[PDB]
Amino acid sequence: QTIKDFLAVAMKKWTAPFEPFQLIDNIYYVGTDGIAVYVIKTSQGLILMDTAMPQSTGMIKDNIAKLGFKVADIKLILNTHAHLDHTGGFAEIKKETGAQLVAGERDKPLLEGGYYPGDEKNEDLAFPAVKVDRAVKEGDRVTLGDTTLTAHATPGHSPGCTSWEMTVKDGKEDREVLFFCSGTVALNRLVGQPTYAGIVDDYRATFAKAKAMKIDVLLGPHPEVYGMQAKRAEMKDGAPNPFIKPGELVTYATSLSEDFDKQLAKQTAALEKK
Ligand SMILES: [O-]
Ligand SMILES: [Zn+2]
Ligand SMILES: [Zn+2]
Ligand SMILES: [Zn+2]
Repeated sequence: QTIKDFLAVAMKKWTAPFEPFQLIDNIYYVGTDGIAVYVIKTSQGLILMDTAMPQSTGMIKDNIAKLGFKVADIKLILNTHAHLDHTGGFAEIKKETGAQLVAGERDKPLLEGGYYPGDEKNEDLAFPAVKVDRAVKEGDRVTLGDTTLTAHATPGHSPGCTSWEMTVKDGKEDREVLFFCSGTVALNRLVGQPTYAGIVDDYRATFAKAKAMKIDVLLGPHPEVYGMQAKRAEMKDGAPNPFIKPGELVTYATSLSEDFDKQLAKQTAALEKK
């Protein structure tokens, strides 16, 4: 991977439009064609799950409005993980709304510094710094009105990467949703000068944890995590919700683990003196 390529994709594909929609029950998609952002409607206001690139905050706000939700009604902002493609609008929306920001405790320094871990001088991976109001750990519960999410610590992609679980209805029945935080290697260094200490063990633990979770609906911070666009095209009133696929996290985590092994081998070979 190259950082140039990460930036090129972030500026073409990840800033492109996608029409917002009700995904399941009180969870709404308001992201772009390449970065997933969600509104969760509660009885006491809105929870915003992530933002997008720093230059895309206006478009996220416009997507929220296309559903009839008010940006002013956002009470809580939750983060999956603290990289600029998910945190770019946090400072802006927090200031405009007075919302509180909730994030995994080990990502707090990243959020509060606005920098990429292990590459802290790289201005093109920086974002507007934002204060964390509540730092969460495994099992912590976050409630707004009628709605509660549970934090799961799923580190690797970032040290504080937090996957968020909540219950929704599909007709009369409960379904369990996971906003999975990301388990890609992406720009991280695994060996040599690792991006952070213990990164390899964190990824390992996260893949295993993901395969053991009982989850009906897999979501994530990029639509490619769960094949959003193909599912969206299959939505029809009266037909089963295509976002319900309870085996998907096991399949996806298996794919992530296999790619992880490839990247670890590649980076290990690249360390050899030549
Ligand atoms: O990311
Ligand atoms: Zn990331
Ligand atoms: Zn990302
Ligand atoms: Zn857990």
